[PDB]
Amino acid sequence: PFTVSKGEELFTGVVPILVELDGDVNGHKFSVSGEGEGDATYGKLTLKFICTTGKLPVPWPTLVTTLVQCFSRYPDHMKQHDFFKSAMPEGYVQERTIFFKDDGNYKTRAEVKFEGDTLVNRIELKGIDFKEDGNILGHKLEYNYNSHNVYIMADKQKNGIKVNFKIRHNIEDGSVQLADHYQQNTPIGDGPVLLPDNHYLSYQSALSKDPNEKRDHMVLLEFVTAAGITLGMDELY
Repeated sequence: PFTVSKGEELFTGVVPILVELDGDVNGHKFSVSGEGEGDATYGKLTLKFICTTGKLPVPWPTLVTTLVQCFSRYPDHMKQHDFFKSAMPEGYVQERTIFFKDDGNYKTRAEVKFEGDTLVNRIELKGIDFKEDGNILGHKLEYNYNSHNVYIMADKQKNGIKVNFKIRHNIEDGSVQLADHYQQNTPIGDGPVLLPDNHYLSYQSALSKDPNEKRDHMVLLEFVTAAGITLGMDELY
């Protein structure tokens, strides 16, 4: 240290990403691997995910939030509020509980850190109390995704952040499956991190398929921008 790059300096170009998830939902075990790249300058993520154990036992859209918030575009005036990059390269742990309304829940733990040049997201997911004939195990969700805001606040006692948001998944009959997300992030290292003022991230996501791919898979294009803090002191405009 004598470490060439630290914090936000690691994200000035395109960074390769590797995602590994091991899952168990109501005793259906599965694994997912993902590869792609992130460009934090534009808040852009491009990834392809493959279920390596056969058919995915839950709908792909239910895994989007779980499957690297480091790649969010933070405006210059908000750079001091970017907890995610400030925790790099040593990384952070992200913990979630995701409540599917009138159905089961996911509990997840992810370690996000660099291994050399590659940003790695290693996840374990446990799902319980799902209805075998409900929207999730019954595969009744559309293969699509809506835009959402994700709300971030500092948790000074844990030297981390707390995050909450609700996802609305479209059901094939025109209705909505809600998924309430509760999230906390904690740094792995003992170094200083940036603890943000209240703000949010705005997500857009597009799901597609690789026409040449026979394995069960999802192609994801996603844009993420921080917002909710304005540039005043004096009124610039």
